[PDB]
Amino acid sequence: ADSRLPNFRALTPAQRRDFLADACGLSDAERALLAAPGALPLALADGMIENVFGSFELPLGVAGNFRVNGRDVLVPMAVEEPSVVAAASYMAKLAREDGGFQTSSTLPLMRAQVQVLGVTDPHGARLAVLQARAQIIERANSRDKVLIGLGGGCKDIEVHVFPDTPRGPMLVVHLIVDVRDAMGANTVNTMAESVAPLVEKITGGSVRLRILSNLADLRLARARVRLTPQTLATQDRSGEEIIEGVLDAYTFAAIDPYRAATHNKGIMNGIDPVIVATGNDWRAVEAGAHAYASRSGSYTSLTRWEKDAGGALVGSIELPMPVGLVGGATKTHPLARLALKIMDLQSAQQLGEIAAAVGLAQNLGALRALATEG
Amino acid sequence: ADSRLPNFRALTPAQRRDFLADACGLSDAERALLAAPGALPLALADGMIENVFGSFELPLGVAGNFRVNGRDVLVPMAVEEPSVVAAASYMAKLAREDGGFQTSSTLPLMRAQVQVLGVTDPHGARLAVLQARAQIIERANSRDKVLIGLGGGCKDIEVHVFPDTPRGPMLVVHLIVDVRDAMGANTVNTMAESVAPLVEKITGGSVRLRILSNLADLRLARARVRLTPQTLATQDRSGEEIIEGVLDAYTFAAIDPYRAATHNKGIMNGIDPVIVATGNDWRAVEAGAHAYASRSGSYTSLTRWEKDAGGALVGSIELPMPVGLVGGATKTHPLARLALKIMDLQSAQQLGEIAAAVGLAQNLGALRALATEG
Repeated sequence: ADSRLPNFRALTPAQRRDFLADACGLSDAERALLAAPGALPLALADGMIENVFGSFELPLGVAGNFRVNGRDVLVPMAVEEPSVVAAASYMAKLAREDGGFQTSSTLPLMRAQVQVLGVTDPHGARLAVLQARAQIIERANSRDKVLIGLGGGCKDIEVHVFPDTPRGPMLVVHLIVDVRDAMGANTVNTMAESVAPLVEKITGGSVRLRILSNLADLRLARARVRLTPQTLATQDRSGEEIIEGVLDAYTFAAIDPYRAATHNKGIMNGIDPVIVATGNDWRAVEAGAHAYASRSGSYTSLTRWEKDAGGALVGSIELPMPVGLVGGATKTHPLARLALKIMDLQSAQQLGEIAAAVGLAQNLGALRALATEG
Repeated sequence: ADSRLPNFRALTPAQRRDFLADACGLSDAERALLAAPGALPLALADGMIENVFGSFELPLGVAGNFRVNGRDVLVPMAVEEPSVVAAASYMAKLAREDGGFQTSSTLPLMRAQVQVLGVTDPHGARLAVLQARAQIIERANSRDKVLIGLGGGCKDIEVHVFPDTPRGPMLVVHLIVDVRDAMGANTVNTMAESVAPLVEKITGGSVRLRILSNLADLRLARARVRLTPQTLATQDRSGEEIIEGVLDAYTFAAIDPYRAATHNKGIMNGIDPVIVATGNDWRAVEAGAHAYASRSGSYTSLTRWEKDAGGALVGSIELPMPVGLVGGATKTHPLARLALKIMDLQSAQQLGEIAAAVGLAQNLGALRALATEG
C-alpha cells in the first residue's frame, strides 16, 4: 500500500484512473465503471430518492500521500472547489516526514432520544427509569440479534430532565447504542420505538419523539500530526516563522467566531468530500461537527495547533464522526462501493479516523497558506 | 409558472424529465443534457479541482409545489437520502393553502477580515482606522469598477479588538462588501489584500490573515409559512392536535442541543441539495448556518414554530445564505446552469430565499412526521 502520486499534476484523468486502478488492484469491471460516465444508472438512482429525473456529477479527485497509523491510504474526494485536493495532498506529504497521522476512535456509540411528556415528577421518574435500565436495554436489544452477535447493541441509557419549558416538563431517555459499521440512524430509531411502551409504563408519561441525535459526541474520531521546523521550511521562509504564523492564525479562530466559522469550514472542505464519495450522509457529519464546535458556550475551532517542547508544530482534532460502510447509499452506489475499496477500509471507525486526518490536513493547508501569503 | 407535479410518483425518470423540460421551456439541447449521463465531461471537471480521475453522481430529484412570494418555483435537489424530496414537496403542497412561503433578504453583504498583529494600543488604533474609513473604503473599491457599476462594492467597515490573547493583542478590520450575485469569496479576499498596506500604515501593525468570514450574518435569508388547522388535518388526526405536536417538537430543539443538532440537520437536508444542484459551495452554507445557530451562547434551533392568535401554525427561519448565480462551479457545470434556468432565478438573493423556504418546509416535514408517528 503506497499513497504517493508521482507527477499526477501532469497526467490526464484517464492516466490518473489507470494508475489508481493499478495501485489499488482494481478489477477490470471496476476500471470500466470509472472510464465512462453514468456509474449510477437512473434506475438505481430512482430507488434512492424521490422524483428522480436525472443525476448530478461532482468532480472526483484523489488526495495523495496520506499515511494513517502507519498505513498508506489513497483518499477519493467528490467536491467542486479548486485548491482543496492539492492542499490536502501537500499537507499529507509534509506529515509523512514524522510518520504520518496518528488517530484513534471511541466505540461507535449513537444516541437515540426518547422524549416523554406529561410527567409531573420528572426527577423521580428519572430514578425509576435508571433503576429499570437493565429491562430497558434488554427490550432495546430484543429485535436485533444480528447486531448483537457482532458485538453491537444498546449498551447503556442516560436520562435528562428539563423541568421547566414553555410546553411543560420533559424527560428524555437516551439509548446509547453500539452500531458497529453502520451509520446507525435506522437501527437506533427502531430501538427507540421498541422501548417507548416500557418507558411510558415506568414513567406514566406519553412518549413523543423517538429519534437519533445528530450530536454524536459519543462517536468521536481523533487525529494528530506533528511537523518539525525543517519539515515546514520553504525557500522563502524558515519553518520556525511558518509555525509562529500558524499559531497566530489558530488563536484567531479560537477567540473569534467570525474566524472560527471560516477555519472550521476549511476542515469540512477536507472531510465532506470523503463522506460524499463513500455514499455517506454529509448533512449528518456537518451537523455533528459544527454543533460540537459550540459545546463550550462559544462557537470555536474544532482543531488545536500548538508547539511541543522541542518547537515542533502539533495539530489535533476531535469531532463526532457518524459514518458507515454498509447501508444507505454506500451499498447502492457502485462508485461509493469502489471508494471503500480504494481506501481499503476495515471498519466505519477507520473511515472516521481517515476523514478526521484529512480534515486536520486541510486545516493546516489553509492556515499555512494564509500565513505565508505576502 | 406552475410547480405542481401531477402523478410524479408514477412516472419514470424519463417521463419526469420530459414534463420538467416542458414546464420550464427547456431547449432541445438542455433536454438532451439530462437524458444521457456525463453532463460534466471529465475535461471540464479536470479544470475544477485537482487530481481528477472521474466523476461522482448524486441522484437529482425535483421538489414540487413550492410557491415563494407569490411565484411558483420548481426546486432541483441533488442528494442521496430517501424521504427528503417527498417531504419537501408535501410540505410545500400544504403551504400553498395559505398562498405559499413569504421571504425577504438583507443586502448581499459579505465580511472580509483583516487581522492586524503587533499593535500595542489596539483600542486607539481602532479609532484611527474608523476615522479613516472613507479612505479605506475607496482603497477597497479601487480595483473593481465592474462591481461598483452594478451597485456593489465595499460599503462600510467595522473594527474589533481582542486586547488579551495568548499571541498578543489583535485588531481585526471587517470590510463589509456588497457582492451582488456572486458568492463573493474571491472578491472580498482581493479587497482585503488591497487595503492591507493602508491598514498597516494607519495602525503601525503587521497584517496577517486577509480572508472572508463564513459567519455571513450580514447576508441573511428569511422565510415564513402559515398553516391553518384545517390545512394540517389528516384522516387520523385533527390539525389542532398536529400543531400541538409540532410545538412540542420545536421546544425540545430550542432547549436541548442534542435535539437541536438533529432538528437543524433536517433543515440542511432541504437546503444543501439545492446548493449542490446550483453548483454552490455547500460547506460555506453549512458553516454559516450552524455557526449562526450558536450565536445566543447555546447551540439551538434555526427555526421558530409558533401559534398565531387564531390558532394557525406559523414557522419562520433566518440564516446566513452566501450563494451565487455566477462564478465557481455555477458557471462551469452545465447542469448547474440548467438548475438556475429551471428555478428561473433573477438574483442570488432570490436563490437564498427559495433555499431558506425549502429548509423551513423540510423542517416542518420532519416535525410533523415525528409527532404523528404512532
